[PDB]
Amino acid sequence: ITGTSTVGVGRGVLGDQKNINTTYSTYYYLQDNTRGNGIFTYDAKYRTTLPGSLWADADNQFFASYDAPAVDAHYYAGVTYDYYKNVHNRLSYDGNNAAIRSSVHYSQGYNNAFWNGSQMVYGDGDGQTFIPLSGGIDVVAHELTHAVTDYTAGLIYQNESGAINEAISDIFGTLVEFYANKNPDWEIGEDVYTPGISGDSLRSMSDPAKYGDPDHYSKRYTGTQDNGGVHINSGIINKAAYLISQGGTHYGVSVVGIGRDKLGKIFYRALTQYLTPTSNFSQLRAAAVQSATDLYGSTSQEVASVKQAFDAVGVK
Ligand SMILES: CC(C)C[C@H](NC(=O)CNP(=O)(O)CNC(=O)OCc1ccccc1)C(=O)O
Ligand SMILES: [Ca+2]
Ligand SMILES: [Ca+2]
Ligand SMILES: [Ca+2]
Ligand SMILES: [Ca+2]
Ligand SMILES: [Xe]
Ligand SMILES: [Xe]
Ligand SMILES: [Zn+2]
Repeated sequence: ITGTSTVGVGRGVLGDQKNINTTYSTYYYLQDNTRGNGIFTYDAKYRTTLPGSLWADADNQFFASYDAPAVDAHYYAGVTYDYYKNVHNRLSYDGNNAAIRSSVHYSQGYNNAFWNGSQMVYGDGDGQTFIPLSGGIDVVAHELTHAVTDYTAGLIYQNESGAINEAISDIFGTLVEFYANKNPDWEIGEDVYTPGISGDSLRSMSDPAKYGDPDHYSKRYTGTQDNGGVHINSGIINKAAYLISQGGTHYGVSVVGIGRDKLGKIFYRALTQYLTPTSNFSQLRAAAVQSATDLYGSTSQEVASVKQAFDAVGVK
């Protein structure tokens, strides 16, 4: 909408207060004009018609329970935009400052979030498996990273290319969580998953097997559920990424860690310069090796560590 840029205040899903960029024109809208061509947050009103209505508020104060998922979707989209701009010199998901749109309160009791090809969509959860999913910065960044992938490598959402697609979203969701530096970890979704159970998460990158996902290519899922295991076999790549960053010895193979920032550089370059819609895990290894070679040199520790990490998870 046309209006003037303002700054509202509210509380997110976890009860934390934060400032949000809004736009005033009769109402205060969840429209942040400070980033690219805008970040826009919509109310789906418990329905499944998208996007719903641009979120309007009479007073620029967002402290109602119903407001909390919108506050967090809007704020964490901003943090994710900032990560990609400041760390990778990428302007929004298309590289040309495309407007970022999100809808919250999608459906009833909806235990998921997704990128629908055009926008982010967040359920509120059923209150037992999940609380509103925009409360997780890693979840928001995971979703927005799907848009980045779709505009770049284009990894088809099935089988190995789809597991790479998933792992890229988990990797960058985690890197955004570290960038914001509030309770960061290598787990996925811990802030919104299972409010009655402490210490769990949807997936673990450091130990995928903790939540039943493979940590070695010999344990890959080969069936048809979950689009050929895209959220299952992602564990193999998530583990490789974790090892590249943090190091470790896994199935007897030792990996010298190089840190999160270099992990992010290598995988961002692989995603945007080398991967294609049909890339498989072996091709991802090659893309990551080449990316590290471009950035750090063929004799570098960084290249050696990428090779060790893929060796450790059985990907040649
Ligand atoms: C219990 C769940 C939260 C676990 C998992 N989801 C995630 O980890 C995050 N959402 P996501 O990975 O973005 C879904 N996304 C998904 O399933 O893609 C299908 C699609 C294709 C094209 C258009 C619209 C939707 C799942 O779906 O099994
Ligand atoms: Ca209000
Ligand atoms: Ca965390
Ligand atoms: Ca996390
Ligand atoms: Ca939990
Ligand atoms: Xe982005
Ligand atoms: Xe997620
Ligand atoms: Zn995903």
